[PDB]
Amino acid sequence: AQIPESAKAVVVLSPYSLQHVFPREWVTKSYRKTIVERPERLLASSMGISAAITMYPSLFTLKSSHQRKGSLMAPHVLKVHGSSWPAELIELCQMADAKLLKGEIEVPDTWNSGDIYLSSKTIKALQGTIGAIETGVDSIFKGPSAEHISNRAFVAIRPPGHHCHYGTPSGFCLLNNAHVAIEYAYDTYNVTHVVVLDFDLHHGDGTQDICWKRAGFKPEEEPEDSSYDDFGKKFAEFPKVGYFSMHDINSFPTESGFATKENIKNASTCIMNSHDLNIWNIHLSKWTTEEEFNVLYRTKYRTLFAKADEFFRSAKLEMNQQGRPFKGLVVISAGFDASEFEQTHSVNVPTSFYTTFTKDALKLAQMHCHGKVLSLMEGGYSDKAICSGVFAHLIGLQNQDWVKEWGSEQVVKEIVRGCKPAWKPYDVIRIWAEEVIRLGRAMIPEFDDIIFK
Amino acid sequence: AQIPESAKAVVVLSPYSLQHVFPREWVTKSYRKTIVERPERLLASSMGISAAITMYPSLFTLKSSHQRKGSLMAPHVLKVHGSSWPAELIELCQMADAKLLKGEIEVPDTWNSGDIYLSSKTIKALQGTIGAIETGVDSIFKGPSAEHISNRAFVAIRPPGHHCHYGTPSGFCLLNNAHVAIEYAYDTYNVTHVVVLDFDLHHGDGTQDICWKRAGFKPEEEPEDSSYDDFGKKFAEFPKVGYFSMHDINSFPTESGFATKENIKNASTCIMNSHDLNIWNIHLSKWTTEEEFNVLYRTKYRTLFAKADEFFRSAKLEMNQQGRPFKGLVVISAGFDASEFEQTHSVNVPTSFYTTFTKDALKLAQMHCHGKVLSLMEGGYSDKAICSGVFAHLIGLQNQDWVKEWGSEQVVKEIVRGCKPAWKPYDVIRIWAEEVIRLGRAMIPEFDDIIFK
Ligand SMILES: [Zn+2]
Ligand SMILES: [Zn+2]
Repeated sequence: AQIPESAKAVVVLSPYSLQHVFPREWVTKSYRKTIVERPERLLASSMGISAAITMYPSLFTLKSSHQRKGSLMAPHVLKVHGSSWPAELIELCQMADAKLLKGEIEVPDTWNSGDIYLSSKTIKALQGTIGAIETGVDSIFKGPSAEHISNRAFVAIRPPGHHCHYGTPSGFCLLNNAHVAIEYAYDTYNVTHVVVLDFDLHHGDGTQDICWKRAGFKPEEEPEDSSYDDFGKKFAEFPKVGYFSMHDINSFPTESGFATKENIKNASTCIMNSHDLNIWNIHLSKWTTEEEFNVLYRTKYRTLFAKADEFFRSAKLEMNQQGRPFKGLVVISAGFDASEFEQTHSVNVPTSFYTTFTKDALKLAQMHCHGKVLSLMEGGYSDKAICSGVFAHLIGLQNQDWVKEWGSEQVVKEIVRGCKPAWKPYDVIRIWAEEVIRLGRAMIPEFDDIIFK
Repeated sequence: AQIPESAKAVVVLSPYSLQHVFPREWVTKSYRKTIVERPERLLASSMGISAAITMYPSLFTLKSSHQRKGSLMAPHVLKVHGSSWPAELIELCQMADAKLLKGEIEVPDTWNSGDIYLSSKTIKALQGTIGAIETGVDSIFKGPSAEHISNRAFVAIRPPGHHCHYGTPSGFCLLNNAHVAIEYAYDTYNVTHVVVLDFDLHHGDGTQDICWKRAGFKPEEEPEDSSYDDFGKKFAEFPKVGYFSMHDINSFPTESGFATKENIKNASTCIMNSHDLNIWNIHLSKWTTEEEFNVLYRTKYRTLFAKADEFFRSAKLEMNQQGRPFKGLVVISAGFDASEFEQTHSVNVPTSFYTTFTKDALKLAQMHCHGKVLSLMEGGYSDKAICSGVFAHLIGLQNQDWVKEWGSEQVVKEIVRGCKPAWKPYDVIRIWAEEVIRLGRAMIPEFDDIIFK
């Protein structure tokens, strides 16, 4: 060829993730549309993937995890979540169907049944999602020949992870995908230091909660143990994780009017290199003009990369002063619900932001991680936000330039037509869009069983 | 004259604050020197005051609160602390002496007896401190003729306030001086919006805790009430307070190795204009050269003024959109324990920082508060740190330039000689220093009863 395979970014498809679906068949079909975390999100993410590959056919490699599974008992789950939550999750799923045919809510009465659901199919879905995560990590670390190994991967998985706490699910998240990826990468490839860059509209309170666990502080779920000193702390183990988020402080999990002291505090935490914590949270600002947003980016949002840069410089020093091998990774919590295209707080981001942000993540990974970048899909709910966001994210993951018209309402509207389950075709923008739609709808054959029929 | 009295900054002396003294007479005289919060701090603060007045005899006015008292039942205490803590404080003081002559600790067994003390004399001391605070506020707001009213005051009070929570004392603080000043200024002069700028080495966890109370969130001390919604929130009332701190995140109340999740979170909180909160916490950085510290100041510490500027601009908008009168105040929590001269974590500040910081506070108050600035003494414990810090702080409070040699080890060492209770005199620096010492030792006559004898 000309472009070598190692120079391409890997896109990991997760066919088992399609199986997790809202199950309560006795609700209004209008309430049913209120449920935004659904299998159709993967069809929209495939449209974004298709768009990137159509613009740049030589820059991406599609990889399906197919039937590869990870165990809910695997060490990269147990060491992230303990053994009590995984076993309770499996129990709930195994009793769900029986409850659900009696018109009963399938989750515990202490949970917000409106923001979390499960069924017996959820187990296979999560096992497959773990498989797809392992595939992503393997794609960028595995092999005898470092030169023949890709550096960047995007993993199109659901349900999302960043709201799942150490021992408690919430916000449609049953498992913290990012910390599972991190633990697998540490166990399998000796990755020692990871930064998580989270540009979802929502605070990743679950990802951050588990950062506190990794610092050695006792989780709220766990019964107090003599393992912890009088301050509820013990030794912080590898891998070391730094969490860097930009999000709307007036949205979930701290929606204006519906917010607790404790969640407001976590969503506002800024601390580096102290008490075994590395956590930085920044809040989205309103803007109107293109130049207003650029000022916000250059003066406010870009500082996430500065803090993450400090994290890696400090880590290299501690490792070399101690005679230990350093190995970094940049993880992106790629959520697209802050997009201008997300369904209707006026703090949004323009579609181009996803290209810009990802390009700056590339610079960070080149300087400290030998270019290793792992992006995992998080939130993002309308067809338009997911499709346009994945598209610009992938364009930036391969260090290409965004063209403003690529994210125009006209173009995104034509692509999204292909998400309707019974889409039939019908001028330049239409011809290109139907080329994108044909590939996107074919990309996972299971779309047909789960959606088109 | 030439310089009008209104152009001078007011220095408020608090003779009753001398009476609060560590009382447990059965300890080692070495342990006794471990107790840093002591009446002698006011003698050192008088040396700094004396130094500023000797350099600039026309720029300051000394004012003693003399025997003016505020009540521990006054509204500007009850509305800051509730009625339960004030009454419990008075009870403890009234039972202390009887306990103390039996060799008993006078505070409750659930408190850290090592970081908090009281005696029967503490009540009069606190009443007088409140009186001195009222004097400071009155000095810059009271009178028929706005043109004939000073804009700036420094209040030399102890014990400090910034560690006192809503309902719980700690860190040698029995009363939150800053929020008492704020409430008095709101009750008496209709001050609606206050920024607190805190450059003490330690996080002002008490001042910040009370900011949460003012936002309408339930304090941990208070029993849950139907006054609060399901999120523990109710309506936020005037005055609106914003808290802006730079401090060492590895020092008390979050000392490295001895720190709780909850205190680490509060000491790292950054949030503006949301959930009725305005809180910004920044962490001191190590430096070695003069130019290293200047970079830290210009790129990290100065942002406190930017955030406080945003606070006032937002406040003016909300008030004018609602037809309400805005009136601002800048309060400085002036603690000097971050000084290079404080007794031995290597994050320090050069003496000149206190001039620079205060000058930037002047600019903020000129733009938004008609120049109104109220500085209240907080921490700072060695004779050298308090004397040099107050000196440079006062030099900056009157917008003068610091001269590096003014804070040289030679000069500060000569002044501090005058703090020894039996000081006798003995060349240019010595002559100037003894002029400073004579005035400083005479400034409060009660020094003689409490210290010199
Ligand atoms: Zn989300
Ligand atoms: Zn202090």
